[PDB]
Amino acid sequence: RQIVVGICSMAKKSKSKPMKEILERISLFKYITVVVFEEEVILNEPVENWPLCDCLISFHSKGFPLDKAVAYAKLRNPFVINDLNMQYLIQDRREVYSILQAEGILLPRYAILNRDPNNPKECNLIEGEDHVEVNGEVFQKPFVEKPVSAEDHNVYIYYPTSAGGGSQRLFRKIGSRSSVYSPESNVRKTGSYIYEEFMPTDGTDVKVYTVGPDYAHAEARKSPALDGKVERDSEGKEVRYPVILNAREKLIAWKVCLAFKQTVCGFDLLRANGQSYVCDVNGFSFVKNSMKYYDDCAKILGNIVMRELAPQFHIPWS
Ligand SMILES: O=P(O)(O)O[C@H]1[C@@H](OP(=O)(O)O)[C@H](OP(=O)(O)O)[C@@H](OP(=O)(O)C(F)(F)P(=O)(O)O)[C@H](OP(=O)(O)O)[C@H]1OP(=O)(O)O
Ligand SMILES: Nc1ncnc2c1ncn2[C@@H]1O[C@H](COP(=O)(O)OP(=O)(O)NP(=O)(O)O)[C@@H](O)[C@H]1O
Ligand SMILES: [Mg+2]
Ligand SMILES: [Mg+2]
Ligand SMILES: [Mg+2]
Ligand SMILES: [Mg+2]
Ligand SMILES: [Mg+2]
Repeated sequence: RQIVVGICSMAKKSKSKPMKEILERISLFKYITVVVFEEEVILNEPVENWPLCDCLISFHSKGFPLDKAVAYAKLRNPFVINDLNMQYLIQDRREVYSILQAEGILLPRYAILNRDPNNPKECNLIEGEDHVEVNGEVFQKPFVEKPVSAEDHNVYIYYPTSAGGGSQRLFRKIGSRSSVYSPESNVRKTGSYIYEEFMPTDGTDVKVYTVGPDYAHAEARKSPALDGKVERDSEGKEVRYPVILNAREKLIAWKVCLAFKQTVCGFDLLRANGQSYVCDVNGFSFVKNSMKYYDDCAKILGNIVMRELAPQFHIPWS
């Protein structure tokens, strides 16, 4: 028989152009059959009725029932490319940062402000006009305020008085805009946040995309922290700039991939002060609109599957 690679995600991801491009290429492997789980099945059918697979590629995004995916993996015991239990942790920036620190990965100096919602004024925050103190730790402006939920993209940057004060409010992009200036200079007073030092870059973010620990594609985009105007090409796509990772950065990618147990893993680097700092780990993400990436990513994933499962199946492989 064929080795079955099962794809288990929300339809917005399963049916995305990058996913379809990569699955068509994985299907070219002679002994691999791809099965994409229907969203109606994922949401509405018990996991005992989900299709069988030998290798499971499954990842959380908004609205995905991760509990069911975990239960499926437990029931069927496939080879899992992206660890499902770790995807609970990736949803919490506190957990992400904890893992990065444990791996000796450079990240912005940060502090966690946990607020009890039934008692929002009893947390360890002191605010001045040009700084905050969080659990005693001082962050001079500029500083960054991130919701503890990694799925909440309402990240705020607070500007110093010397720069005219106010804040930059980021959000999941809406057409031409990724952020907007606000005259508000005071921090949010409900919710839990990470406060972190603002890392001075050249105005670009480096977005890194792993396919296993020994392959990483990187590209740069304009930082939303800049003015918030999205640069789009003639085709409506956000403008990307070329990046080659240095030796330190390839090691970061190796570490992130393995630490989060996410074969396919997106994360963000800030090139600042002669170093590279990780500020976000997103988990499963494909590069968009690169044919070379689609070719490479499919080859690596197919090869991983064959290396793992060819012997069980009595299939020749090197
Ligand atoms: O799951 P991913 O494929 O990683 O997609 C994540 C990002 O990708 P990346 O984080 O930049 O690599 C998408 O932005 P790009 O397509 O990269 O611009 C997002 O694409 P969008 O910003 O919609 C778009 F396609 F770029 P536009 O329609 O503005 O051209 C995608 O956001 P949506 O939710 O709105 O689809 C996001 O997913 P999520 O919001 O679930 O985090
Ligand atoms: N400490 C920091 N110093 C400077 N810029 C920062 C810092 N943290 C975040 N940023 C900027 O703010 C952007 C958004 O922060 P990030 O932590 O990636 O948020 P997110 O909501 O997880 N976005 P996404 O990549 O879509 O999941 C980054 O891409 C940087 O441009
Ligand atoms: Mg095939
Ligand atoms: Mg995601
Ligand atoms: Mg969108
Ligand atoms: Mg990010
Ligand atoms: Mg993120």
